[PDB]
Amino acid sequence: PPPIADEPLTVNTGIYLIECYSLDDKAETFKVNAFLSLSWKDRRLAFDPVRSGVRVKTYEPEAIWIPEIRFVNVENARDADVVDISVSPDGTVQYLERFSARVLSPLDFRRYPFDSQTLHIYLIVRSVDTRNIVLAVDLEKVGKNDDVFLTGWDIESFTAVVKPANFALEDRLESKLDYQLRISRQYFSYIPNIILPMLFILFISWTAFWSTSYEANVTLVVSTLIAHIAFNILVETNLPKTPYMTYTGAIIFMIYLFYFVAVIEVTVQHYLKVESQPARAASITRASRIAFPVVFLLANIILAFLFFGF
Amino acid sequence: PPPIADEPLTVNTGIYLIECYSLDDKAETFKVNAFLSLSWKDRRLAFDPVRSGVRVKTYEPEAIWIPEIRFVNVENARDADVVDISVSPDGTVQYLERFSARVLSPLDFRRYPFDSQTLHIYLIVRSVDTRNIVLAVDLEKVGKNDDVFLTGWDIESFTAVVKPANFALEDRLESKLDYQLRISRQYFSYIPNIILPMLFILFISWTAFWSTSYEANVTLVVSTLIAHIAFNILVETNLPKTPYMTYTGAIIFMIYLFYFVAVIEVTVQHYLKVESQPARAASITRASRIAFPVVFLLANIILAFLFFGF
Amino acid sequence: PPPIADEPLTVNTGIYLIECYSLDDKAETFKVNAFLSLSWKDRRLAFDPVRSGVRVKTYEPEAIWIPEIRFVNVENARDADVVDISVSPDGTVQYLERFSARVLSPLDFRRYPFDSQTLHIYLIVRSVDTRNIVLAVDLEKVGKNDDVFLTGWDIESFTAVVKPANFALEDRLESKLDYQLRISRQYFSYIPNIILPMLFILFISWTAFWSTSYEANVTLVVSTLIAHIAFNILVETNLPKTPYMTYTGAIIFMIYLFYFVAVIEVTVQHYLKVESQPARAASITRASRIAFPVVFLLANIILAFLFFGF
Amino acid sequence: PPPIADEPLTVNTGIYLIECYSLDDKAETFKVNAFLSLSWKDRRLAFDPVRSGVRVKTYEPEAIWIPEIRFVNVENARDADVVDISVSPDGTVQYLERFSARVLSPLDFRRYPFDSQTLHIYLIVRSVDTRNIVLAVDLEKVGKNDDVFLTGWDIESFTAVVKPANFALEDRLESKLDYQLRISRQYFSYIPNIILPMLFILFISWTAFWSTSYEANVTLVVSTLIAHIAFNILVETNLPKTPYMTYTGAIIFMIYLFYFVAVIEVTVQHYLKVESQPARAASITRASRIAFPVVFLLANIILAFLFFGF
Amino acid sequence: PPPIADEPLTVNTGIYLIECYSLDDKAETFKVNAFLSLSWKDRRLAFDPVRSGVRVKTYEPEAIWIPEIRFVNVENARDADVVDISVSPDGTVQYLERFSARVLSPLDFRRYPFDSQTLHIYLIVRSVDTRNIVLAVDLEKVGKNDDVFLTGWDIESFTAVVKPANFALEDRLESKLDYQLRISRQYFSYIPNIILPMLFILFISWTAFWSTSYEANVTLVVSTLIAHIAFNILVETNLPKTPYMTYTGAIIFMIYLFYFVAVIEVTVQHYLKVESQPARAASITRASRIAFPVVFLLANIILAFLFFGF
Repeated sequence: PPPIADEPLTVNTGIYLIECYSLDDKAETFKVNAFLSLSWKDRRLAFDPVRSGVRVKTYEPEAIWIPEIRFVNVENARDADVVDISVSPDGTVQYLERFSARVLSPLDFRRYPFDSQTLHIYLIVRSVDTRNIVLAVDLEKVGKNDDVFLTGWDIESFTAVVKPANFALEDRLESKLDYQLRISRQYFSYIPNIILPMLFILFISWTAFWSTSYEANVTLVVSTLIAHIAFNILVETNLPKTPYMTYTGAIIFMIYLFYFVAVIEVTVQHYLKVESQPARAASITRASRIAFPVVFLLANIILAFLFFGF
Repeated sequence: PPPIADEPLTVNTGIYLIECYSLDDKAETFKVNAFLSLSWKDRRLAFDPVRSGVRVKTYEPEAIWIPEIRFVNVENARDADVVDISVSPDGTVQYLERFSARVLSPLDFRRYPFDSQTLHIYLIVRSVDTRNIVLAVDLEKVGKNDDVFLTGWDIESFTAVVKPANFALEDRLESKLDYQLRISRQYFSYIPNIILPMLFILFISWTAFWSTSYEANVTLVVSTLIAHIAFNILVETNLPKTPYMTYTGAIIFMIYLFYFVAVIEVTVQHYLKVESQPARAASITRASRIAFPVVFLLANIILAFLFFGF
Repeated sequence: PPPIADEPLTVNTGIYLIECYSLDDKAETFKVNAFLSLSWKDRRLAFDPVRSGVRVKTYEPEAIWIPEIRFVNVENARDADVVDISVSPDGTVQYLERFSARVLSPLDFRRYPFDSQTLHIYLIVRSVDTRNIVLAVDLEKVGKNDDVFLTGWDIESFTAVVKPANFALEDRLESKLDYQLRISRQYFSYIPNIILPMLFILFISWTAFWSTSYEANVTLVVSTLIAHIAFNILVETNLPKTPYMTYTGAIIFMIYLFYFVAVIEVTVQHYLKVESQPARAASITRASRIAFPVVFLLANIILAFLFFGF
Repeated sequence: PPPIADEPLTVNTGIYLIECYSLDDKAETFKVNAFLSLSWKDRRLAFDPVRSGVRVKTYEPEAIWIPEIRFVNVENARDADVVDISVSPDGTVQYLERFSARVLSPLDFRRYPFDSQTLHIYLIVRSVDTRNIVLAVDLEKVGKNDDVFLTGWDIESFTAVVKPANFALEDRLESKLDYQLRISRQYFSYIPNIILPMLFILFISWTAFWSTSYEANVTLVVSTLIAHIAFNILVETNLPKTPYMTYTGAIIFMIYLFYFVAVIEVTVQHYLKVESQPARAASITRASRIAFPVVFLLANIILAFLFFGF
Repeated sequence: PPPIADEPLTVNTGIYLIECYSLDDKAETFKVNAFLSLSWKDRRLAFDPVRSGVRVKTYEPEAIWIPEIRFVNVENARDADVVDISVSPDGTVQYLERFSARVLSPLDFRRYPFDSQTLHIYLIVRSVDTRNIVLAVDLEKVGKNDDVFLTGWDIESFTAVVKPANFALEDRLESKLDYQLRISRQYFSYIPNIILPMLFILFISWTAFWSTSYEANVTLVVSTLIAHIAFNILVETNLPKTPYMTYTGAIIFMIYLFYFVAVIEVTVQHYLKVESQPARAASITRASRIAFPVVFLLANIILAFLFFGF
């Protein structure tokens, strides 16, 4: 039984995150638990403050007409429990539920360990005989407890784009709002646990430039090549199959090359030292010790700049 | 209370994907969240436009007769929430729910990293005293937001096969529709992460054709053989037990052979160099360096052609 | 309100699988989604075909007495949605639900990669003042779509044991039916992915019978011993802790022995070649090259026969 | 509306396991699915056998007063479906539900691979104006189908401790019953898969007592030390963080010592053989070959006895 | 229908844990199952003890006004079942539910294997026309069975902060209570399983200070470096991505350095022993054997003190 009116019924929205959690990098989802604030005028139930009852009248949801606000990007329907409906004399309604959804918002892994993200909760509403348009009220959208968790991320700001998006979808017009949760990753645990060890074993790897024993040089270079696949797989595991190239994706693949030519060199510093001309072998081996740790530190700047600097 | 009529009641369908996600290669499933559009004529509730009310009349689902449309290939029942029922004067109904199912459609891993797929949502409807036949209406089936995700895949087109399939199943006739979602995989992340490294360690492996030390030649060939099991298992892990042979399945097994004979050669370039006739050893070792990287590049064409070229 | 009668009320059953899936080897379960067909005579609602209505009368489940059929081997209760109840004039009821359960049926991993299985869905019904006995009607039990999936298995035949099992259980008699789903595994992907590689690395392993360098002989035999634990664990992982011995369980343990004595030999072809009598060392080493690949191929027949041949 | 009476209302209980499953070692839980039998006298509904109806009268649960029996050790509430309520003339009620809970009972991993366990389902009932006391009736508690699964365990006996435990808890008295499920583990698959291989690689490890090449002696002893961490982690993984010491916990740590001194010896059988006095080196190396496999077999008895023998 | 009164309605709370379990370190959650005790005065239902009925009157929840107590830090809504409502003559209510939630409380991994924690359950209540304030009653909050499990932790004490926290949140005042569960970890299983083995392989690692063979010195130092990544990953796995530095996080990274310079030394005790001046090589090698095991034991004190001592 919708509210008879002369024009577009405006419904004022507002979210208040109470709990964030389980941001699943692989899945590209996260779980929220917040307040939802709705508010419209339905003069059909204005009420003679003096003639009866008191200041405001409480209603069971079954009694009044209430606008269906569905979330757009959600897995299964949202999971809500109604907190208070309060009707004011002029015919103004004050709705308040407490929901918990798992929301589906893409991420940009282009700077993976150093990335920043911007999550979206959507909210549309479908119209009938009267057009409905949503809109943000900011005192009910300061939504964010001073206790919002989200392990592994720093939460920067929850806000909404005031102007809504009004498609026509299936011979009826809908109205959509944008709620943005801005977060940056907490990279750090990434250093002592992935970054440094990935370098350490790369340095060791090419300690075999101050060595002459092919045996201890393949035992050296190959054993590290393995420990680095150990890392490649570890990282390529808590990460989805992007169709672009990650930052940690490149410097992990670049490092596959500094193993290939490393193994080239040690193999050539050999079919050149069995060939009776070590004049050259321990001439190449000498350059390696310099061209390697430079071309690395040099390409890492090229790569680093390519991603963040640009 | 079904709609008394002279013939087969036709119910016009239409899906509109709003959200795709969680295509589980192992499981052979995916999760959809879309609009469902139904529409039939039930003259039993034609309504005297002028004598009362307005243009259309809204009903609660409890009030009218509504056709049960069940999905065929789904795990547990579909998970729906009703959006609007609108009855037009002639006795025409306009149904619209918003469901979320996890659908079960097979995939063809024959070209695994370079495969294309075609997912199915099915929709049957069981008849009673009057036969029901379904059918697609295409303005309600343009179903696909310009935001449909599906990580790891490019979505090519959502459509339906207009003619339905009319079995008789259990002393009553049913009618089935085919909705097709065409996708191709985003192979790429497969290259820097699986393909190239699988080659790199294969090349290194047979660097021991320019080497004479059995010790550094088994330390060479065997350590790579291991790093390749590391890859075999990684890949054979995000993939179900097909009864056919994958593409990546072959070139991963072919590569097991280029390790076996590699280890054969180095073992024969030895019980032939301890046997006082290295005339032959460093005669075989010489061919290897050519027959190997050719027979590979050559069989890879044979294999590649066998799968895609045919 | 049960159906007053002179004798055992017979209820005719029939299952029709629509979807099979998620056979969990570890868990020993699988998920089905089928039709359930019930049918009994309840003369209490015979109906004067001519005096009113039509051929058959449809009822809401709340209206009639319906027999509770529970599944015996299920995790939580079954998950059903009712499709049509049709009462015929003589007082005959025609029930039809569509359920989805996850069923719990043991498997026999005695021939693991080459096993055949026989799954069970059970169905009992508890009696009250009148005894209930179930029984199979085969036109409603041809249950199996021509599209039944079950990744990794070939489905051989769905059927039911016509005679039911009538216990007395808790001062009331119950009646149980046996529905059998016969499947054999699709072994294959097991070959290029587990079987062959397990052999390959075993052959390589004992390439060190044509080698004299303890160092390259321990680097040889030990590195493969490792790659085989890689396989042992991979396999012992998608498999439950049977109290019997798997086929792949034996030939994976037998192969642990052909590594132990391999390492024995190479260690004895040494404290016998440092002991100034290689007359014997390269006398033992010679036999190895024959006794090994024979005792293997020979025990594999003994083992293979022991399991399948018997 | 409780049953007015002169004294403690006695409610006769009885469980009948129908399905056991998913005993989660890590979690310390298991999932049951059984019958629950309640039975009390509520004279308030004695009923004149002759004056009306028949032998017994069936009731919907809404109609009579029924005692709330809650399980004590359960995760979320139990999950029940009511099977039959039967009231006898004297005013005796016969309740029967079929529930499925996941129960939380500790285990004793002190003999891990050879342990025996004793699971508990608890059952309390809270009193009001009349005291309630529970108690076991054994014909309704022979609860255990001849088909109870529980993969990996042998089920020894389901029983109940007849005397209940009557606390006063929160200004009201409660009554608690003990149902005991006695199981012992099926150790076996533990042998071919963990125990033997853990020994095999330990023997190999100290094959380097009949060897002189430090290189092949560190390649020998260290490569096995690794394969044993492979096992340590595998086992320490399907097991919770006990604050006591497991059996398999000790003999897995003892074995870490027979690697440490192994590596000590081979390192001392070297800074004593480069030290121009091998008189001693191949004097120590000789003892090792005996003190090792004895001190092992000897401590294993000490340890084995310490755990089981005591 | 709230209780008309002159002032802030006080509602007396009290929790009684019955079951603790599934403290998920990674997730930062735990699962509780306890009693909830509420109690307020609602004179509106005072009752003439003598004129009718008895001492106290039992009510169904539908009948009286009951205050909604929601938990603040919970995933989805709490999961409750009502145990008894008892109204006393003065108009005093006695509520008692039994709930099960999974609670979300942060942890402090700063001393990881030796940490102590303090979990929180929160409880707010929203006011309407009359202000509500909560408060703890301690005879109903002795909440903790003498059987509370929580595998892996010692439970120290369950208590509540008597003074509540009274925000104004969304044009209405709320009142919040603090329930604290104090636990310390059971570190131990951490020693035989992680700590000791991490040291053992570190000692072995630098056994190559009494060795001269680069080959057996890289085979020595590198093979252990690997076994330590085995441990790094094992530990970094049952632990969330803290933005601070764990204790076990440091001494696991410090140990990465005692591998780096270890590998430095052995590589320099070589390009100094091939350069014809071993005067220095076996001069450095000599210091190593002392500076290493001292700088370790020394920094471990610095680190240990830094974390616990401060």
